[PDB]
Amino acid sequence: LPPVVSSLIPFVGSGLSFAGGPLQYTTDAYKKYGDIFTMKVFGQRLTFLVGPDAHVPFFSQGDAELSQDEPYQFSVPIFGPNVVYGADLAHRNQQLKFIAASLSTKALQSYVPLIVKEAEDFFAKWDKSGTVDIRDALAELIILTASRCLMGKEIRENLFTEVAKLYQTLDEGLLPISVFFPYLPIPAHKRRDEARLAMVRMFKKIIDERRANPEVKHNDCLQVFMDARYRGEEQALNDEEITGLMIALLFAGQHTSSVTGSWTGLLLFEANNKKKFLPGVLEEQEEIRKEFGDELTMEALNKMDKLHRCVKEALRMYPPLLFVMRKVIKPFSYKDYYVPEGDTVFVSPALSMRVEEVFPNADQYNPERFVEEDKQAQKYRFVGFGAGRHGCMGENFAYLQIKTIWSVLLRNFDIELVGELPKPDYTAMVVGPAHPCLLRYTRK
Ligand code: HEM
Ligand SMILES: CCCCCCCCCCCCO[C@@H]1O[C@H](CO)[C@@H](O[C@H]2O[C@H](CO)[C@@H](O)[C@H](O)[C@H]2O)[C@H](O)[C@H]1O
Repeated sequence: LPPVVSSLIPFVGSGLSFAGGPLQYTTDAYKKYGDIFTMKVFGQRLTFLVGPDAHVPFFSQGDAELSQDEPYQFSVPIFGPNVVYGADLAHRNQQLKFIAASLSTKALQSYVPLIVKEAEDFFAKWDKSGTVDIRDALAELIILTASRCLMGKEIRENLFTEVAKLYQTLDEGLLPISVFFPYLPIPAHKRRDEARLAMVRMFKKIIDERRANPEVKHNDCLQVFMDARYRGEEQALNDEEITGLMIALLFAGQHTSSVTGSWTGLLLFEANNKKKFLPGVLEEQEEIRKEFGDELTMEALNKMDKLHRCVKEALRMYPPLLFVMRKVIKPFSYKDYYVPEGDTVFVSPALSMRVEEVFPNADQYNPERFVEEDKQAQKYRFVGFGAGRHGCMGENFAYLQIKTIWSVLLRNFDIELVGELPKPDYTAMVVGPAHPCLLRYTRK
């Protein structure tokens, strides 16, 4: 035999995210076999859990029973060394607490004026009338807004173009092959590795300058991460870790929020949906303005229930992450069944939120379904943001970002969907509406 230079058997599960959106295939298997079933690929067992009952083992178990490490291995060379899914549990859990602190109610209270100002300025630059790719526009606004709230005023105001380009290069580094072989030495991965080091060099300058002026307070996630302490350690996080936590929140928060922001508009301003649901949403904006005035405050955004439900219903019908997945560390029972050590378990928010028994007329747009649904006591029915221990920590931020966007648009423009509702684009790990995603707008 000629020389064998390497022999690899990678974890296959993360591959589902780049399988071109096999929802109808998995739906067909659900309708035949029921709420728990297994596919084998190269002898690796992939076990699916559909609907609230089957969700319980997935969302109610913890790190000792279900592991994120294998599913999120792709992220380790993106976020950097000893960051989140590249850290041991002891450090990981502490880092997730620092992120929780940066996205708390208190933190959001301070971010909201910054979100509102970026949105108002952004849409104030629009022509009197025209046609816009809402997905391209909202991706632009959402990276501007995150550069301010996550990274702080220095980077937003001086280095936006530089930091946006570094992020773009990390985004371009995540290929299908990347989830099987995160360390494969290809050009896209070399560019990724250089872009991450370049970002660390950029944050090192801001951090060093902030510590040289420790009286100067900052309303950003960077300040929370600079103040952060590991238990029984006086030394702060190093620059690589602080930078890694930023990149993690860009990956968590950018495409998810911009695709959900985009579907919110494309669905609501579709001719039939617009006739039914727009009047209520416009009425709500008037009632909000009568009670609170014109300032978009935390308090006023929190009262926009009908707009909130329009976002939630876009997320129900077109979740940006088709799968969440865990490696099974400890076997468990679900009803009559046994799920063995070594299985990969999946929940598809896409599948689970088209279950008729949970969501009647699941393929119909009906944001007012959530008046009744929000009263239901049964856990894990709506799983757009996941659930349980590793449930989305950005949920409240996401709702404030998207409701701010559509508040500013609804108050200032008449909007129509151009042509047919876009179909989902299943080419990346975040699913969004296929370009072109055109809305026609006219100032009021
Ligand atoms: C509409 C937009 C969003 C959706 C649909 C979404 C969805 C999700 C989902 C499904 C998870 C669970 C992942 C898993 O179980 O493995 C999650 C986790 C998370 N999301 Fe979001 N997310 C959104 C926006 C954001 C934003 C804006 C941020 C940050 C600003 C963010 C930060 C996170 C974090 C930190 C986690 C990790 C929780 C953990 O591992 O403990 N998300 N997100
Ligand atoms: C603290 C823990 C953090 C948890 C981390 C969670 C990670 C979340 C994974 C996000 C992965 C994003 O994946 C990203 O998807 C978007 C599209 O949506 C792609 O975006 C790019 O390609 C797509 C098509 O492929 C285009 O439509 C898009 O306009 C373009 O900019 C990126 O090329 C891809 O990298």
